[PDB]
Amino acid sequence: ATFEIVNRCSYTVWAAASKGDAALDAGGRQLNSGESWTINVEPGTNGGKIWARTDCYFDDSGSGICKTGDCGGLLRCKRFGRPPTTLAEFSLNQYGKDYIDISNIKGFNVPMNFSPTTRGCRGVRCAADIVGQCPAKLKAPGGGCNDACTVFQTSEYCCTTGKCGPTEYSRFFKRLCPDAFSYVLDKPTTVTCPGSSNYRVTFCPTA
Ligand code: NA
Repeated sequence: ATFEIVNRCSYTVWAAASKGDAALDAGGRQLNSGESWTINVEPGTNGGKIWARTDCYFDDSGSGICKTGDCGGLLRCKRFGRPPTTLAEFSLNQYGKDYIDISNIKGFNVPMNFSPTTRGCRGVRCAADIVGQCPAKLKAPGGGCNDACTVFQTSEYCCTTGKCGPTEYSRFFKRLCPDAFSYVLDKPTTVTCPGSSNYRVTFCPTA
């Protein structure tokens, strides 16, 4: 599948793409405002994620730090990033279908639209000012709005026992972005698309 990753934000982001134990395509790239990066993701990929990183510094070997979304200090991410990160999530060619969603389970840093560029299903978006409205206890100094599991490490927020309900903190993310997952057991906002669809991820879609 092809994913076009577009930075419509007025600031530079460092896109990242991983399936947790490996990079997708090159795994990461700087996107200045307006830039687009096209990657190719192997069919059948399960559990892929794309996210933005902010305020990064890399040396000539691709090593450094980012204030949000850092993936072990690498420009080309092999691993998932440190919260807070708005996440585009996807599993491709799963019994004939692709499954996409946006998640706030690991917090929010940059607004996002995740839409097919081929026929057959709708896109999803989380474009509210979550960072501006973020509850005080969830604000991340580097930027961004952490999820409650990251901040408080309780069984209820992290849904460790497989039972857990919505919380004051999950409801905040859900109020502002009802089409994104707000906690692990949220009612699914996954979209089913035809297998082998192509997609566009746009950071700051309403910019
Ligand atoms: Na998230």
